Amino acid sequence: KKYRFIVYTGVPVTRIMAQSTDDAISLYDMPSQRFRYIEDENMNWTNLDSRWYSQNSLKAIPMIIVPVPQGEWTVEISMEGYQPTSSTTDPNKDKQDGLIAYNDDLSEGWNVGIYNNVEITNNKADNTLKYGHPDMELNGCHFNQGQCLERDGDLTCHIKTTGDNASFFVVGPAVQKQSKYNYAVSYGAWTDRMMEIGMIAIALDEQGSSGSVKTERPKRVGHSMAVSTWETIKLP
Amino acid sequence: KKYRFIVYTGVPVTRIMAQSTDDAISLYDMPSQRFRYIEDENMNWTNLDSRWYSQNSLKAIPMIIVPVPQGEWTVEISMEGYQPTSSTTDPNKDKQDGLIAYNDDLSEGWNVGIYNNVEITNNKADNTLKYGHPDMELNGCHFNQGQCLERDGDLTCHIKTTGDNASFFVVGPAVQKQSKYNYAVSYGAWTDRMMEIGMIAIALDEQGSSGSVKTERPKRVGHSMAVSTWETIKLP
Repeated sequence: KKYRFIVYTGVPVTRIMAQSTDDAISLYDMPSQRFRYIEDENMNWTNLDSRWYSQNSLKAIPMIIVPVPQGEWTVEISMEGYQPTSSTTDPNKDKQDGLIAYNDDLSEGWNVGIYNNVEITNNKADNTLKYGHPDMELNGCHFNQGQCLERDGDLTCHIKTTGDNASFFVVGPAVQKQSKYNYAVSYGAWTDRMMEIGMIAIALDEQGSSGSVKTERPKRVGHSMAVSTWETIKLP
Repeated sequence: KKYRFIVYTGVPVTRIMAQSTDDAISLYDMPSQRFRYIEDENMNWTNLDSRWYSQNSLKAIPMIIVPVPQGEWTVEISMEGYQPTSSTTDPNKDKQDGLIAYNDDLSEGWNVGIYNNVEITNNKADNTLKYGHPDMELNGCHFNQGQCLERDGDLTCHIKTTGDNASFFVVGPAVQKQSKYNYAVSYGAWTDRMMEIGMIAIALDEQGSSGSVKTERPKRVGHSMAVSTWETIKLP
């Protein structure tokens, strides 16, 4: 009779290696990601498993594994994709030194799939992008080969668990490794950077019936028209 | 007795004039701001009034006026300041051409004040920043004089209406006009740009007792420790 309502919010990050704006970047294995878990107005931190869904020498797709308690759920997710790169060395430790851009393939974007013991139905995955002006230059590099500064997602789906240890995964747009997407400031030596993946907010509303209201965020402006799909992503 | 819970969310924008990154910018009068109003899972668009709270030769502080229904309210606001610039014309209207940077003055950040027929108590206006790296270059200019890309706020207060048609206002960090903060792409002529002010999310919780789900805004990557401002802003 009383329906559960669970929220996860987090800003996943990962470590990269970058030399010059003319060089491809390398990627560390993804770390576990600190998310805030909220249910019944008790609040705690949790680490969500994350890894590369796929990786090759051109790109890697990030994935985050989200546990689902047994039940039937309406799942609502917002994702604000932006990859600023930042130094790890003083006195410039937390200062943004550039970004890694996305491509403009909205079919390779924010979506969900089955990780364990869930069925995902009635999906609607929306994806948008933000381009750069043809004269804009960041660290000596232009944005005229499809490079996008931001890739946003808005997703709603229906998730039914089929046992214990149930989870779905969220994939993001690909982390591009080729040099045309690398706008991290150039150094003469390979230099580690921290790279944000984006802001992710997840709500699990049991049978869409908890009635729970919360504060919200607006959709970013300047973004393209959305490409939408009902398809989900298959586990590789 | 039903305790109301009201949310406003929007990304205010305003029009500027900019020529080359070596020139200062000019600020037009602020327009009305499109916000979403959310109460009892019922959503509508509304235009909030905005204007420059103050302006001197170097900078201007924006203000946005927020209606408050009769009663007593606990107020929670999150603000994510980022000022990307873009053309007002075709093509490129949706393409980011650059940004206007902030200074690192955390004594001048997001805050609230009385607009009409409210008393504001228990104000705590927290402010953070994110620097650009001195070596980063955007549109021919470096971040080597303390320029900040982002200025975020987290505010709580208590608002009690003391008359009809009550409202408070939100101020933001200073919009800097000097050339060293101008990273909008260079044009040969003075050219109008749209400039975002930032993401604002306001929650009004009647007597703090609606039972809304309390989340917390994820602290964006690389932001400074918060500096608190206690006094509210006074109208001239």
